Amino acid sequence: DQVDVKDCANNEIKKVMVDGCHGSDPCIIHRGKPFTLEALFDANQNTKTAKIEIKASLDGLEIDVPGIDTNACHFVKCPLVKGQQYDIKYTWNVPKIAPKSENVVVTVKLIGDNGVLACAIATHGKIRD
Repeated sequence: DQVDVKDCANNEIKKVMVDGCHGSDPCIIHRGKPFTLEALFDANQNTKTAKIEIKASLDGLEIDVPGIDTNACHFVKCPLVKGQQYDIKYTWNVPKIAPKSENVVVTVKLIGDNGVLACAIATHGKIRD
């Protein structure tokens, strides 16, 4: 089902869903497991390379989540031309370092060559082991 998130870009993402959480409900990310999220977004600019960015917050300590795809053109058809929409199905390998944080916030961000192609911010979130 789709999850609850607010595109921090500019209405770019048309809707981001994950195969596990329900959205409004809380999400339990088990560090070490692959969390997949598909985000549709209308390329806000023409670029030959795009990158996805997922950052998880620890209700206090903000961290960055590596082990991801630093080039979403592998799932989307790059160059993403401004005015077309793309659907990226990416497997976000959760880091085994993620500490059981009572509340976590994941940020999905796409970046082409002119700025951030899109963006997403999840609220209700929780990490477990």
